[PDB]
Amino acid sequence: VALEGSNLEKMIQLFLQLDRNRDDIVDENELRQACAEHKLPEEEVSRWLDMFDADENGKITLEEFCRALGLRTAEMRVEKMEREEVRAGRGRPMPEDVEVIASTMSQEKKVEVTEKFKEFLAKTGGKPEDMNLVVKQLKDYLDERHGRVWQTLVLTGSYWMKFSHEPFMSLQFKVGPNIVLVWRTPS
Amino acid sequence: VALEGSNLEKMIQLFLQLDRNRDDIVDENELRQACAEHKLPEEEVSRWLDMFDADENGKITLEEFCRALGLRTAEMRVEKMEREEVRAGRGRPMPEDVEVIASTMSQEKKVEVTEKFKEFLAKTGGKPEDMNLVVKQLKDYLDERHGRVWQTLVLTGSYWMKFSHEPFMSLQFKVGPNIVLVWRTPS
Repeated sequence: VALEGSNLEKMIQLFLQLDRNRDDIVDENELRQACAEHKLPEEEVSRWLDMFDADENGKITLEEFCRALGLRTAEMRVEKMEREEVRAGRGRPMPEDVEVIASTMSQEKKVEVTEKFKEFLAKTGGKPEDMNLVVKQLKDYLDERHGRVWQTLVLTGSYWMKFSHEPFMSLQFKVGPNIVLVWRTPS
Repeated sequence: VALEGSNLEKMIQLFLQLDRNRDDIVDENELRQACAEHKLPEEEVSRWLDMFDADENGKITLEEFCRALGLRTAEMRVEKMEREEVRAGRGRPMPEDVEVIASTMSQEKKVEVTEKFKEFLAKTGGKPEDMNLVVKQLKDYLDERHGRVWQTLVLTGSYWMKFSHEPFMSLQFKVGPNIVLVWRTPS
């Protein structure tokens, strides 16, 4: 069923769907064909394929794929399973009063981030002077548990945003009057 | 005139001010002296200064400095020129109605960015259905003319932010009811 995100994220999702835990190896041609059948630009995919060092059989290991794209293989193993989980029917609710605006995160990670924001907010009382502390605590949690470096914002009122982030690392949500925007970038 | 920004940004500004020869050569002892005069902490300066492969003649070239620090050499050449203009009393005024909240951008880039936001906004009518297009135009302009990748936000209301940006590449400003946040992250 449906597949979502930027072109690079869709290629990564398709690689993870073809990948099998037993060997973590994906056929280059099968990856290209799946990208074609999901309408990705031909030039872009061919340019990505040239970045991957395939073996003599034309197979890309998950490690080589992540290395070439600046991804963390251990993290992509977890993403693979957390996405399979929801496709298999084992989805979870979001925590109470969480409204997701947009996201590229796996569902488990969405629960993790929104529950930590609610926990940090509950300890400070949610006044504007306490919001700097909440933002710093949420950024610290994200930087440590999910790698550096995270852009972290809380705002009230209306907003419009065009932004760039590492694959699957972005989430925009609302709890009451607070809008929370988090995403990861390199370094 | 006064240094601004992070310790790393201040050390880079000092490097560019010291670089006053045709070969882009800076004397490492002179750089340390400037950092000491500007009360930059020794622990951080020493960590950065060890990232450079000084020639054993105690000299660092702009190119070596930029490579060790993850800066684009051509951008730093232009940054030096723009900052010196301001030091010389020859900077541009900010355009009408622009209130700068925080920035480590050079003055000429601050003028260009806030000017471009006003022009993109003036060609739409300023309505909320049109602001997604304003933000997209600004981000695309910045990505192309000043390198990838730019984060771009327009907001009405209040905000709290912890974020990370490349040296000199961040600007927050207000024009009328709109607060505009822009900054660049790697890649």
